Order: sequence, then structure tokens, then C-alpha cells
Amino acid sequence: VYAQEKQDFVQHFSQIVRVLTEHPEIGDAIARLKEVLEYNAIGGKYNRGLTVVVAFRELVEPRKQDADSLQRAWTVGWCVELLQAFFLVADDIMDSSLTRRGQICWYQKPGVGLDAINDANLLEACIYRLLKLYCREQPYYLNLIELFLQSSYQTEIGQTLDLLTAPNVDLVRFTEKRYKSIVKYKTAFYSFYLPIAAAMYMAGIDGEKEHANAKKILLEMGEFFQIQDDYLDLFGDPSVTGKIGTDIQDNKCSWLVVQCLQRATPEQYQILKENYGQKEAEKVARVKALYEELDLPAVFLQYEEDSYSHIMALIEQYAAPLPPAVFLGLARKIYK
Amino acid sequence: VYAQEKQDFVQHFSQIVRVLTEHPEIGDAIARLKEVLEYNAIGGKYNRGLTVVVAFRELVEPRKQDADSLQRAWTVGWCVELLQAFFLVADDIMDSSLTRRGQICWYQKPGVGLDAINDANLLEACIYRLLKLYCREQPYYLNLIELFLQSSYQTEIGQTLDLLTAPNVDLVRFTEKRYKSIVKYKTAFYSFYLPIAAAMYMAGIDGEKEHANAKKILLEMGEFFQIQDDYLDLFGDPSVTGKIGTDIQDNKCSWLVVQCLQRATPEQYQILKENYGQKEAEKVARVKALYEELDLPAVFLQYEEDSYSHIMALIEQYAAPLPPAVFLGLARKIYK
Ligand SMILES: Cc1ccc(-c2cc3c(N[C@@H](Cc4cccc(F)c4)P(=O)(O)O)ncnc3s2)cc1Cl
Ligand SMILES: Cc1ccc(-c2cc3c(N[C@@H](Cc4cccc(F)c4)P(=O)(O)O)ncnc3s2)cc1Cl
Ligand SMILES: Cc1ccc(-c2cc3c(N[C@@H](Cc4cccc(F)c4)P(=O)(O)O)ncnc3s2)cc1Cl
Ligand SMILES: Cc1ccc(-c2cc3c(N[C@@H](Cc4cccc(F)c4)P(=O)(O)O)ncnc3s2)cc1Cl
Repeated sequence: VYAQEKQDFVQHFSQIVRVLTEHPEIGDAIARLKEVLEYNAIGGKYNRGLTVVVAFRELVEPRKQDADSLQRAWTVGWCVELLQAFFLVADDIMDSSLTRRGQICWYQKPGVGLDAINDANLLEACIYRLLKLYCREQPYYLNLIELFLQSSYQTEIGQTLDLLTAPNVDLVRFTEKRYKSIVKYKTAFYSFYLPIAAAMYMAGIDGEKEHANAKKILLEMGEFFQIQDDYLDLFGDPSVTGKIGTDIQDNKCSWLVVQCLQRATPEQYQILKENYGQKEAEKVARVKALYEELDLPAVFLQYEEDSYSHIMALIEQYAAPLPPAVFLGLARKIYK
Repeated sequence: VYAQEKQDFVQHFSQIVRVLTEHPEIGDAIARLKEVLEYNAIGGKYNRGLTVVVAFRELVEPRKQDADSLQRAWTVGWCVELLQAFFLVADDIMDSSLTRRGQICWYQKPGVGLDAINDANLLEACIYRLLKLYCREQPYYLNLIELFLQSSYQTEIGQTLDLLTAPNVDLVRFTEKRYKSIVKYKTAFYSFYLPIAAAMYMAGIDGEKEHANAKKILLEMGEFFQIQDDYLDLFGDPSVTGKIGTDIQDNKCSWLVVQCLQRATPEQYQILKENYGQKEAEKVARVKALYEELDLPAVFLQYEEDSYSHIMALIEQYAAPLPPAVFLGLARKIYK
């Protein structure tokens, strides 16, 4: 689906850039914007953008899929990638990250620094420029502008909650209710709801009820994805994933610590109070081994089965009238 | 006009905040957003927001001005103030500023720091939340969403140009063409075009030609405003303005340095190369006195008269069919 549509998606990028990087004296700014687009919108897996394109094909009767409709699908997928890029560039400055996608974070490059704040705003702005240029005449134009704006806001407000929740190792902040709330707003809305919802609108499916039904399935898939992402940060083999995890060094509200704290005798709370959020490795070793000693690998395994049963019921209940394959194709990318 | 409508404008702010700061577990984020709104959207002169409200009154036949139309005018004015706030919070982090509006910049507050990057994005997002909540049923809704998005982009792309132009004292970058380009994109579009254009749309005046005509007048007024702003940074009495200027310490592309560089013998270029962008005061004294020694106070005075003659011709030529008072009220705020 994705294996076999990733090709035209990445080749489209070059057109995306052409049309955004066309008024003599603004030239130098426009060159900078090109360098920003190139460094930051390229080099991920493109799962979110591609989901737009795949879902567009599944949703539109194939006799309403001319060259220009496809091109709008490619474009809106690239909009989702640009929203991703905006959030990351800015999040990397906020967290003080060193690398991203296997390279030096844009803000850490020589003579970029905090100028990356403007660069990131430009990435966001490019979303609406593309939507104007390619979709202004379409009946779903407004629908999409609102979708992207709301996705930004949800993701922003989730970032606030995350930042309040994890500055300083106060583990009383790290609750289940709070973990779930952070994942929904910061991650799931834009990563899972947004791309399918966009394809929906592009197909004419604008009903509030249809969107709510898809949302219900897709926010739940997003919660599982992040939960598996947190497991793997620590237990994932690093040559299968790519990441090597610093969740624990960074005092993250990770599903692991949440579960751990649900399960600990008061003596264990202490070992964790003493090791959570530390630089030193031995004190990260002894967090791992405390998680191992509470069979969190196994709780996760149980959680993962339960979750899969749940998603399948959701799809059975709430997919109609969309093709269950829209959702199943996504479920297969994450439950693998 | 403004003297006599500032009152209901600032009192509206409290309602703006109520409706943005209403889903249990997101509460703590919402409290933070309230603190962000309160610190950053309050304490300026409100010229831009108020311009919305004043121009709305002049433009709408007074028999289409019910309680709810007025409330939408107050709201859209507050949107312009929020856009202002978004840019400033972010610009203060980028420039490493210490104070703003007579207080500690938000990002310099204890335990805010770079979290202010998200805070600023939230301010931007609030613009579209308000536009949804108060204007979604209006026929000019889309018009306004596009206006605000384009204003953001223009201002962002201007900020890029400014940052490229002034990192390092390379005065070869500081040209007239480049000064004007920076002012138009970074300042004039949002400060002058945006608020009148918004009032226009709210009144039903959506024509491209009417907008182009108003734009022509208003971008020119914005160029004068900033030019006078740069003069005053240095020659303004600091107890009449409020600001005391660091334009020269900061290596700014100020209209002053532009003119100076147009006027200097090669020996003078050197005195300036040696004093521009310095901390030390004596080396800022001797920039002032070099500007004084080239009668820049007087070139400015000439420039200011020329400019006023020009704006009046523009208004004569391009105001119709809007009431010339829309423009004159603004001209009186800046040529005073
Ligand atoms: C809609 C959507 C949004 C994001 C993704 C992502 C999957 C993914 C990812 N998936 C791996 C497995 C995986 C990693 C982390 C969480 C998870 F649920 C699944 P893979 O496909 O590389 O085996 N790895 C690293 N980053 C990402 S981002 C996938 C989808 Cl289908
Ligand atoms: C929509 C969909 C979702 C999940 C699957 C499968 C996932 C999977 C699988 N996934 C994980 C293990 C797993 C364990 C327990 C329940 C579960 F759903 C999945 P992984 O091997 O990536 O660690 N392992 C072995 N066979 C299968 S089949 C297949 C489909 Cl078509
Ligand atoms: C549409 C619009 C947008 C911004 C302004 C501003 C005027 C202004 C300002 N004006 C002073 C004078 C002045 C200062 C700097 C430049 C200029 F053109 C005029 P004042 O009204 O306080 O005497 N001073 C400090 N900040 C600002 S912001 C005014 C208007 Cl009318
Ligand atoms: C639309 C309009 C624009 C400007 C004015 C005036 C400005 C002004 C004025 N402004 C400046 C001086 C000035 C000097 C030369 C030309 C010019 F237009 C303005 P300031 O005293 O703020 O330094 N000074 C004395 N009288 C006036 S009358 C009055 C109106 Cl109604």
C-alpha cells in the first residue's frame, strides 16, 4: 500500500519545494526557506503523509481519481509532513535535543541556533500556502484549513501539558489519566486522526458523526503506538528500531514509569526516585532491571493483546461506512 | 476615535480569556495558557487591535452595527493583538531581549525559558479559535482566516530577511532596497494593512482592487512609521517615547545607518565600521555624533514632509470608495 506508493510521494517533494520557493529583494529569505524545507521535511519514514495518499485511494471511487486529484492528495500528505516538521524543529530546541532522524538538529547547526524559531514558523505557514495553491477552489478547502489549525492547537496544548508534567523528578505528576491525556493531545490527534480525516474530506466525507467514529478508532490506535514506542525506547533492540532510548535520563512521562509507579511497594518508589532522570548509566541500568523485575515486558505483552482485541472491536463497530481496510492497513503498520 | 473606544476594548479582553480558557485532565495546560495570554497580550498601546474597531465603525453603515457585530469587531481586534503577541514573544527569545513593554520578557521569567516557544505557538492558535467561535457563520470567515495566515507568513518571511541581514557588522548588507523590503514584510503588512483589511472584510468590502488600493496607502504609512521609529530610537527624547534605543549596539538595519552609509566619504565608513554594533558607550556616542555631523535629523525632517505629502496624494488617489477618514485617523496617530 505504502511500500508501493512511497516513490511518487518522495518525488513529489521537489515540486512542493519549487512552488513554495518562487518580488526581487525577498530572494535571500526564500533561499533560506528552501534550505529549511530540505533539511527538516526530508529524512523520516513519511508514514503520516503517506497515510493521506493511501486513504485517499481507498476512499474515493477510482473513477474520481484524475492526475490533479492525486496531486492534491500528494500535496495534502506533504502538508501533514510539514506540520510534523514544524513541531519537531521547535521541540528539539525546547528539549535541547542533539540529533534527529540521524542528523544534527537544525537548531544545533552552525549559525542557525534560535533562528530556528522563525524557521519552524515558516514550515507551519507553508502548510496553508500549499492548501491555498492547490485546494482553494475545492469544496473541502475550509474543512482542511480548520483541520490543520485544530491539529496544531491540539498538538500545542498537549506539548504544554507534557512540559508541565515533566520539567525535576516529581513522579506524583506521572499518572495514568495524565499519560493518556498527553498522548491524545500531543501525538494521536495529528499522527492518526489528521491524515485519515484529511483524506475523508478530500473525498467528500464531511459528516460530524463519520469523523467522530473515525476519531474514536484512530485516537485509540495512537495511544497504542506511543505506548509501544515507550516500551521500545528501553526494550526495543536498537538495530531493529533505530532509536536508542533516553526516556529515563530525560524524566519522561513514559508508559513504563506510569506502570512501574502503579506496581511498586514503597521501598521500590525510592529506588526509582533515586534513579529516574539521571545521567549516570548504572542508575539507568538499575531502572531497567527494576522494570524487568516487575515484568513490565510481560504487562506490555498483555497490554498489546488486549489493545489489539479492542481496536478490532472498534473497527467492527465504527468503521462503517468507510472500508475497514483504511484502518486495518494502519493497524498492520503498528501491531507489526 | 481611539481615545474614546480604548475602554470597551481592554474590558473585552476578560471575555476573550474566559472563552479561550474553558475535558478534565487538560486543565493545567489551560491555566498555563491563561497566564500566557495575560502576560503577553496585555500592556501595549493596542493601536493595531483598536484600528480594527475604529475602522469597523467608519465602514459599516451604522444601522448594521448590532451588539454582536461590535463584539466581533472587538474580537477580531483582539486577534490582531494576539498575532502581535505571538511575534513578540518569539522575537524576544530570538534576539535575546531582556525586557518588553516595561517588563521582564516572558521567556526570561523563572521556569519559562524556551517553553516560551510553545507558548508563542499557542498565542497564534488562539487567533483561529476566536475566529471560529465568533465568526464561523459569517460570510467573511474564510476571508479573515486567509488574511491572518497571509499576515503571519509575510511577517515571518520578513523576519528571515531581517535575520539574514543583521546577524557580525557587515554593512554591505544594509541597503535602501533591503531596508524597505524588510519593513514591508516584517512590519507594515501586519501593523497597517491587516487591521484595516480585516474591518473591510467584516463590512462586506472584499474586492481585490479595493484591497490593493488600501494596501498601497497602508504599506506606505507602515514604511514611514518604522522610519520614524528608527529615528526616535536614537533622537527621540526617551521620556516622550518610553524606549531608550539600542539600535546601534544591536547592529540593526536602521534607516539611520542606511542613510549614513549612502552619505559617507570612505574615511567615515571606517569610523562607523569601528563603532557599529558595539557595547561600549563612547563608541555609540561617536556614532550618534557622526549621524549628527551628517544632518541626519534634518534629512529625516525633509523625509518626513515629503512622506506626508506622498501619503495625502495616495489617500486622495486610492481611498475611494472608503471614507478618507479611515486612513486620515491613522495618519494623524503617526505624523504626530
Ligand atoms: C499513521 C501513522 C503515524 C506514525 C507512524 C509511525 C510509525 C513509526 C515506527 N514504526 C515501527 C514499529 C513501531 C515503532 C514504534 C511504535 C509502534 F507502534 C510501532 P516500524 O514501522 O519502523 O516497524 N517507527 C518509528 N517511527 C514511526 S512513526 C505510523 C503510522 Cl501508520
Ligand atoms: C491489522 C493487523 C494487526 C496486527 C497483525 C499482526 C501482528 C503480529 C505480530 N505482531 C507483534 C506481536 C503481537 C503479540 C501479541 C498480540 C499482537 F496483536 C501482536 P510483533 O511480532 O511486532 O512484536 N506478531 C506475529 N503476527 C502478527 S499478525 C496483523 C494485522 Cl492484518
Ligand atoms: C496601525 C498602527 C500600528 C502601530 C502603531 C503604533 C504606534 C506607536 C507609537 N506611536 C508614538 C509616536 C510614534 C512612535 C514611533 C513611530 C511613529 F511613527 C510614531 P505615539 O502615538 O506614542 O506618540 N509608539 C510606540 N509604539 C507604537 S505602535 C500605530 C498605528 Cl495607527
Ligand atoms: C492626517 C494628519 C497628519 C499629520 C498632521 C499633523 C502633524 C503635525 C506635526 N507633526 C510632526 C512634525 C511634522 C513636521 C513636518 C511635516 C509633518 F507632516 C509633521 P511632530 O510635531 O510630531 O514632530 N507637527 C505640528 N503639526 C502637525 S499636523 C495632521 C493630520 Cl490631520
